[PDB]
Amino acid sequence: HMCDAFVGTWKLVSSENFDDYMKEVGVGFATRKVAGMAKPNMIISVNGDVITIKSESTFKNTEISFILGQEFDEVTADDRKVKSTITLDGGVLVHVQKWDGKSTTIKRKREDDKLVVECVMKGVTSTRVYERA
Ligand SMILES: C=CCn1c(-c2cccc(Cl)c2)n[nH]c1=S
Repeated sequence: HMCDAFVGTWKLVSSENFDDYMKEVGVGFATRKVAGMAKPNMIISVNGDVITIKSESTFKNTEISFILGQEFDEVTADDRKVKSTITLDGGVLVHVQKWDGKSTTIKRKREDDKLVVECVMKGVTSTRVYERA
């Protein structure tokens, strides 16, 4: 019953500072342009201890399945090969990605009827807001 409030189908409705976040991560020009246009749907489901987060967009489709606290391999939409660990901290899903000596943290939380995604790379934050589809 952990992540019940996250489960569902969500559509991107707003994004702030995402180009600067992608720059800080190392995403190249063309990917930033095309990725920045996309309006993904995020589909979150839970089956036992396994959480699945799917992103479907015109840019890329991605899918991760994981158990909280248990590291896994992830291929990001920008084609990084990262080692990811996702935990629940005070009701917030906290997703750390490690690659090439770098790290980024993505937090996902419920706020009113929205699902808010905060992506941080060093001093740079981007906020992406999703509503139920
Ligand atoms: C998962 C975190 C942010 N995100 C992305 C994303 C993440 C990394 C690189 C790229 Cl190109 C896109 N697409 N939709 C969201 S929300």
